[PDB]
Amino acid sequence: STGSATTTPIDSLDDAYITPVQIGTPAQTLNLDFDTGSSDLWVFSSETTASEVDGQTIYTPSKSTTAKLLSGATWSISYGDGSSSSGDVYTDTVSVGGLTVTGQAVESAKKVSSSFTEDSTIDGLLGLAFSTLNTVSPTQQKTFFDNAKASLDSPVFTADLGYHAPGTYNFGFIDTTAYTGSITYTAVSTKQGFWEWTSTGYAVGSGTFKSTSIDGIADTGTTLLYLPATVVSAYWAQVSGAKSSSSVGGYVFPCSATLPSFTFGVGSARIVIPGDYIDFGPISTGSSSCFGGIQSSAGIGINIFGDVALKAAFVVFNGATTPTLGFASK
Repeated sequence: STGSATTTPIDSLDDAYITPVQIGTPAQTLNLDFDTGSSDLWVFSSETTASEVDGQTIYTPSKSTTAKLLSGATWSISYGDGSSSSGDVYTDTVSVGGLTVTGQAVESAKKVSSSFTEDSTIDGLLGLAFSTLNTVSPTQQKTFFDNAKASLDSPVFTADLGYHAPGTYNFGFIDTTAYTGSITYTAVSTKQGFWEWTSTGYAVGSGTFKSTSIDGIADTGTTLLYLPATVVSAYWAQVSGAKSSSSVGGYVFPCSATLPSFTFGVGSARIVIPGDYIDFGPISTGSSSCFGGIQSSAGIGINIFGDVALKAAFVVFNGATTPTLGFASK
């Protein structure tokens, strides 16, 4: 089997991407944030505290003839941005782009933190990291990809995120029309439960490539590119007026600037992020200070190849017995 679903930016900045997901019988379609940095499929639901729902579409398990409460199971998750959610668990039928998994754990939110409430466009998350990170207790549950893998034509999914435009998540096949050149594969460590790999270096604009190993995670659920402070300083030093602002929380730059591109290495290959992809717009409405799309990871503990980086590539998440990642230009 295979599946193919379109993923759409939630706003004009590509702050996140939503993909429609069918849950239950008859289908209830929710727009979920596919997140290769976490491993829980959780949804706003009929059980979510009413004051914490503000425009989202909810899953109502009582209207699904295939929903079954997973007795005794609870979940609770916190994300790198400080947001969180928790609740109980059902199993139900879940389909993405024509690919169907029965008995998928659907984690029903009883509580969500304010940033989730405040974002009416995201009805939940669909985790695509490794199932060892799944938070369900006392019986850990598998991700949608893990459950589907055996049935897929090939044990892979691909992320093809658009810049200011829709893109595609495919399951079980590699669309050879969706990228240019060849796909360069690189080793993955699953020791932290992430799609963790080592970039071979970087370049700023037309500058010379610096060969240096940068360990990080391919995380569709993170908006920006978070890299070591040395790398980020080298980038922003090429933008007149750019500075790190403790009050804003990162590098800002004059909105009148033209940003240089940023290149990252994948083995001997190179992925070029155009400068425009690094512009996240005014820090507040009407400001002439703009927020940068490349930020320091120094306070995180891990480097994160988020959407800014991933949307410059066609990305293969290869879930073979030894997982690997593939990157191609497009």
